[PDB]
Amino acid sequence: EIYCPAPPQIDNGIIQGERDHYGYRQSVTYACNKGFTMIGEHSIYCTVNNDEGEWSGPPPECRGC
Repeated sequence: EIYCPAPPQIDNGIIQGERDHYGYRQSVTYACNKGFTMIGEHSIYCTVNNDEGEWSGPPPECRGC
């Protein structure tokens, strides 16, 4: 099983129930902290190409206020 690199953390937001390992097509969901507005995708998933794991795209951003 190919594993993606650890999902990226974001400023003023969290990963909902982060797992130890992420495999093909497994997804990580983000949530912004109280007072912050999410701008971007609510979640990203593990893409697997040429035997290397890679996240589908960048994590969302949490902008304040």
